[PDB]
Amino acid sequence: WEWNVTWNTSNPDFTKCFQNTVLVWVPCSYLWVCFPFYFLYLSHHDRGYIQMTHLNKAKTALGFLLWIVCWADLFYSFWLAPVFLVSPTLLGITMLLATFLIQIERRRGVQSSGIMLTFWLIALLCALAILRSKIMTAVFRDVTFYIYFSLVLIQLVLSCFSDRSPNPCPESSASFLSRITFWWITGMMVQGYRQPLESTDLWSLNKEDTSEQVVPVLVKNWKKECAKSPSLFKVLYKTFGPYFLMSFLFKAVHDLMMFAGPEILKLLINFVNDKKAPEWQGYFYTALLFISACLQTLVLHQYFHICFVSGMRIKTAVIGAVYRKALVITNAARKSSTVGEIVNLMSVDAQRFMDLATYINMIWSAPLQVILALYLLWLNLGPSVLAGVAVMVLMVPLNAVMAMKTKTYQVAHMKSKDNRIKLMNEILNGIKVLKLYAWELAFKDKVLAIRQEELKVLKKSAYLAAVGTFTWVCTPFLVALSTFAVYVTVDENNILDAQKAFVSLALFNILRFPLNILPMVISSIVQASVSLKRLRVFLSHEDLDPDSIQRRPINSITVKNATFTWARNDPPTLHGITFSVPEGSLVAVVGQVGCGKSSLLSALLAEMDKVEGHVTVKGSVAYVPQQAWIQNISLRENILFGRQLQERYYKAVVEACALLPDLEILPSGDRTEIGEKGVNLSGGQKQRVSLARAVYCDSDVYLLDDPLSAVDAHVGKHIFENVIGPKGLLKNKTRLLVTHAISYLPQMDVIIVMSGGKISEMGSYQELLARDGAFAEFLRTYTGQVKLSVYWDYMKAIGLFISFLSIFLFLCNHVASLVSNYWLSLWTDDPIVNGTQEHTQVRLSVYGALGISQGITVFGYSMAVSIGGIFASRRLHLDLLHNVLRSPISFFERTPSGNLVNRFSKELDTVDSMIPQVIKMFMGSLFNVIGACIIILLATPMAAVIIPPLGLIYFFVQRFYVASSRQLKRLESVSRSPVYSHFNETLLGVSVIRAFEEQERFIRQSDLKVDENQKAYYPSIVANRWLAVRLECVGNCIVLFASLFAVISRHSLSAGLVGLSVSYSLQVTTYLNWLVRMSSEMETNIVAVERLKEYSETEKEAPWQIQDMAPPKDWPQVGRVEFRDYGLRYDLVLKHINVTIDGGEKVGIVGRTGAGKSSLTLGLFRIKESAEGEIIIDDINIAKIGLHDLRFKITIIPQDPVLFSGSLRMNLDPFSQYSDEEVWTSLELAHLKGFVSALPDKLNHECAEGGENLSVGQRQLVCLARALLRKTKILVLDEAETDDLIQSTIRTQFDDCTVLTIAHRLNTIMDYTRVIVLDKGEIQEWGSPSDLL
Ligand SMILES: CC[C@]1(O)C[C@@H]2CN(CCc3c([nH]c4ccccc34)[C@@](C(=O)OC)(c3cc4c(cc3OC)N(C=O)[C@H]3[C@@](O)(C(=O)OC)[C@H](OC(C)=O)[C@]5(CC)C=CCN6CC[C@]43[C@@H]65)C2)C1
Ligand SMILES: CC[C@]1(O)C[C@@H]2CN(CCc3c([nH]c4ccccc34)[C@@](C(=O)OC)(c3cc4c(cc3OC)N(C=O)[C@H]3[C@@](O)(C(=O)OC)[C@H](OC(C)=O)[C@]5(CC)C=CCN6CC[C@]43[C@@H]65)C2)C1
Ligand SMILES: N[C@@H](CCC(=O)N[C@@H](CS)C(=O)NCC(=O)O)C(=O)O
Repeated sequence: WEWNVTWNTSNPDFTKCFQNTVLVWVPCSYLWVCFPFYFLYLSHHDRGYIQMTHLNKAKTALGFLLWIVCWADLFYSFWLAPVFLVSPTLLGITMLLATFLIQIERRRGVQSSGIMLTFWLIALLCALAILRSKIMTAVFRDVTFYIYFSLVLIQLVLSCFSDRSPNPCPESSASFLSRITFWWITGMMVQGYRQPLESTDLWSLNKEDTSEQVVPVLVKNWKKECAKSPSLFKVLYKTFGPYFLMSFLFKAVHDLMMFAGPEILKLLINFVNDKKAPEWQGYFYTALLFISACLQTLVLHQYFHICFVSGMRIKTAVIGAVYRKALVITNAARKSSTVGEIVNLMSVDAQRFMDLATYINMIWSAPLQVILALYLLWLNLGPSVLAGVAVMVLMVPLNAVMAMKTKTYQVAHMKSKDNRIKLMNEILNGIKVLKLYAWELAFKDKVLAIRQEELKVLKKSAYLAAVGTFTWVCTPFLVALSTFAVYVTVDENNILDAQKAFVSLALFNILRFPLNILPMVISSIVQASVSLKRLRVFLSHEDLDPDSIQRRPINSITVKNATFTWARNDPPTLHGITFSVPEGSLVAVVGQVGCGKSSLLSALLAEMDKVEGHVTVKGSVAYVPQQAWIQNISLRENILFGRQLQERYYKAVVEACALLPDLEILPSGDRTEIGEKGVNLSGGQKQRVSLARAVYCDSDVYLLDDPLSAVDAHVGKHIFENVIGPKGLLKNKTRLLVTHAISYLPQMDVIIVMSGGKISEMGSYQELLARDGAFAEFLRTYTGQVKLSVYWDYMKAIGLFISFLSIFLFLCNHVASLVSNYWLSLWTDDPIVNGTQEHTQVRLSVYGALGISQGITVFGYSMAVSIGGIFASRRLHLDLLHNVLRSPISFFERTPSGNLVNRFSKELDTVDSMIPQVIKMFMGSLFNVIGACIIILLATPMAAVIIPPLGLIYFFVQRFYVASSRQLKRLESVSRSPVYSHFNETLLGVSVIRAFEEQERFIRQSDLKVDENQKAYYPSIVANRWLAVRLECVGNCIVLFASLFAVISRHSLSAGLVGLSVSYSLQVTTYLNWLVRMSSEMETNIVAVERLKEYSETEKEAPWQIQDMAPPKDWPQVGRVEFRDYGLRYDLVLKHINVTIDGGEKVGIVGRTGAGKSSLTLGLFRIKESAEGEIIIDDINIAKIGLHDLRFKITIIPQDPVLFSGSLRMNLDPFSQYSDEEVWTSLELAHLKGFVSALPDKLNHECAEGGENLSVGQRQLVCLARALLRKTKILVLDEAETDDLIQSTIRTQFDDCTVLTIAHRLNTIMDYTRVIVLDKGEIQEWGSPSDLL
């Protein structure tokens, strides 16, 4: 090895000894170090054995022949040089290891072998180098090498094809090349462009990615850890750590390869410096740069794939284990953890684990990258690098402090947003009463105040985000300027050549990311630490005793000397209970409140903690809980409960529970979506469903914990007759019922009466009555791409001046960056005379000036984008609120309240906290690309020939990525919510699930939902990897072309220009993809703006204030109402209405369901526009008057009074227009002075959502107080205990005012003269009740 023939000569030939030693030791050596390690994977991971195919044999036969040929050399050598013995033997032996390896790979079922392929690629390159040398030298030993090379080439070609296998995910069947360069998802991207993607188009999860695979492994490892009485981290890295080990390896390789880049750039700069260097050296350097960049791309995205897959495995396993634990944990643990905390364990903790696994390897990669970059910068610049290190040491803690303060601001913003969302939910749930009361402006002002607090904290967060963008963008320049200034100023002979400038710039750009992610990674580790503590606490919770009850398959229920607890430390709730319930007997638990009736049924289900005794419940148990648990599935599936539908049995169960009227009122019948999310049901209906579900399940033992609490007396008696009674559906079933109603007690076979959780003289009804003891005492007790129009809409919401100022500032920022780097290039070209550079302080001053301009302009554009985002969020929230409050009631009835809430929640978030940062990221990911391309084209104009082709590539790739990514993302977005929702359901009805033994069915359902979520999430991240690989190699193909054109025209190019072009190309690589990912984020984020502005063109209500035809104060002077040919369409509910209500004349409206009674009040308040009608109050038409005016001059007491959160005074007078004396007088006149004076907060009593603290009677009297305080001449009443009080109060002082009354009860309407009867909208009778009869 000497430099004359290998590097100095125009023919780069390797020496003969080098050829025969190192070029042969490289490939053989690769297989020798990998072979042992590869058994780990081959053994731990198995997939069967592949059959005998021609391909596998072809490879094995060529491996045999190749070994022979290599040993044939040893034979000829045996037939002087020491290398002519060891090298052929070694090659033969490693070849024998290669053929054995494909053999064992066949045995272990691997279709594509990364090792064999790479190994053959390295062998091929080594053979190619020797081949070229041997063909340039020119029989004896050469022909053996030609045979070796041809066989190696054919072996390499064979190794690319995938062998036979031993809507699935194509990742498995994918070849090694298809796996490293993600190609099995190309079909998904093309399909997503051509057709919309649905959940039916998504591939089935990998068998190792499925919940049924990952969750049991974690559960087993947790069981092992808990048996060794517990570290959840130990379990986590014992279960997923093995798989994550490869990411660590890939992470290291990427770090080394990414530092190779600046070294090769240094070599290229040195090559351009000397004009006597052979050109092949420059082509070798650019090939090395291209190869290292492409390798770094591959290993990096393989590392990312491993990290993301491991994060999935962790999230799925954690979710499954949490679900199973919740299915097994005891009542004390559930009481400790509430409900939202457990769902938080299922959502935020598992998501934190996944997001952490994405970047946790940085906790070591970032320090190692920093150390390596600092050492290379030292090698370049001496001790002058300490200035840049000092700048970094200043900036990184600054970034951490700003991140902590941003977290504080986000906590405050979340609190204020939750307040706003609560207020908006109460506004939407009660918008009818708001519009009827003309209260839209007051609640608008309330929401605006909450949003003002939210916008203040958002503005502070925006200031912080702008400073953070400034620091992140301008820290590389600060480091470069500090190190360059110190370098040139400490020593006059410190020459700043291109080698010491642009290589150092590349090193600073390498340093930029790790420094910025290290604080974030440490914060993520701390958050994952607290989340891991929460998960470990939940998974260490006490498990319920499964055998607490004997659960004997088919004296039916046996309890002897059994005492139960609700907690180990807590005293017993049921002391010394004994009773035997025979098969097919009706037993009623009897007691007072807090006696221990429900505790008995909980104890029979192994929900109580049994401190002593023996319970032997025989056969299946159907539990009807006191608090009805309703699944969000349809009512039919609620009753079925995952059971085969039997039409006769179902249709016998539904009416026996008297569920037929409930089915009739509900829109879709039994297919209606009952539950919290769907249609809400009354308590009695929920008890009916629960009882119907229990009856359909057809158990032998029934535990009915007060099934008839909320059903009415007639409905309850009917239910008992057809279901629970001896002549009902459950005649032969053992029914244990908890009741406090005597009506059905004589029909009960056995009455278990207890007191204070103790058995107290149980027996039959007649015998217990005869005994005259405790029972007698008890009885005596009583699509396409988002349009540019919405981008322009967001730009206008920001403000055209702010948006265009930010665009100008960003353009100035990158112009300054480009000019600063060009100035550095000119600086590096400064000649050396007398050992120094003449122009240093001028160059340094201009570099610093350009950097200061860049910094102030970066701060400027970050400020402009951040502030414009605040402005846009304010404008969009105001417009959305105004449009919502102006839209008619029909709009709220039509549109589900879910999407209306999803406009003020999430969508505002996307607009205010996400869109500005995505805009900032896109601007950079775009102008970094533009500046790099401009620099490359200006330095090497010929590089314009590769801009079109690669650009075309970019186009197509971007297209497919975008056209699929959003779809995948939206699929992911629709899959995450059900899982937690399901968990919530499982947390609410865990007692029901345990009693019905449906734990496995719900575990499978949770596995399904998670698997659907992961089936949406996996294609998304693999899409990210696909886009990256393609466009990063595209950017790396440019790096190649930029360096190649630099070496082609090196004689007319300076070293500074070459270094500049190559450095800028090195980074355009890390951005062409981020440019697309950010374009996709823009497309998927601007839709939020589109959904915010969608109620802007819908039909709105008539103007609230006309101000041209406004009425005079006291417009209803007497309140003379006249319906002149009124017609209202909800075809016409109201028709031919010609009635006249005189001023101060009491008038009521009677009619059956389906008449226009209520719709008539909607006519008075103009809720629905008059299809044909001229309602006139006194001498003024209603339709001409603005809405607010009439809504203020007419008052209405609706069916269910809606009390809004806040003080009582804000309920009575939201505008605070009426004085305190008027409020006090009205409250006293409303029979409420005694109660209202009782609250410690006086008039400022904080009533919760809907006035839950207040009683129904009180809320009704508060609504009456509102109407009384209004002091208007026209009042409407909507009637459904306190009825005597509200009726007397409406009859007390409102005799002066004209009162319309719609009552479903004839008793009250009889008092009012002039009754109007509505048959089907027509006026059936118009006269006084005396003329009625
Ligand atoms: C409110 C502060 C905030 O939270 C910080 C910051 C940005 N957040 C929004 C959240 C977010 C981040 N990534 C995302 C990718 C897609 C969608 C959202 C995000 C990011 C993150 O990873 O969070 C975990 C992040 C971003 C960049 C970043 C380092 C960084 O995390 C340490 N880089 C600086 O170090 C920039 C970058 O150019 C770089 O590193 O250049 C050397 C980076 O490109 C590469 C090759 O990585 C990237 C990535 C999108 C590409 C385009 C240009 N832009 C500029 C910023 C940068 C980014 C968190 C907001
Ligand atoms: C694959 C799709 C996508 O890439 C995922 C997801 C969103 N992306 C858009 C890219 C993006 C992200 N951040 C940004 C910040 C500015 C500009 C762009 C982005 C984010 C990211 O940082 O990527 C690296 C991200 C976002 C949120 C997120 C977790 C998350 O990534 C870990 N949340 C969970 O923590 C949400 C959040 O509300 C929350 O805490 O919810 C309980 C979160 O609030 C906090 C305190 O963090 C935040 C952050 C801005 C606040 C406002 C409301 N929104 C809702 C989503 C959330 C975010 C990437 C699209
Ligand atoms: N050079 C960086 C590259 C990491 C990188 O690409 N940056 C972020 C993006 S901010 C990332 O990890 N991307 C993951 C993704 O594709 O979501 C390293 O040291 O790994």
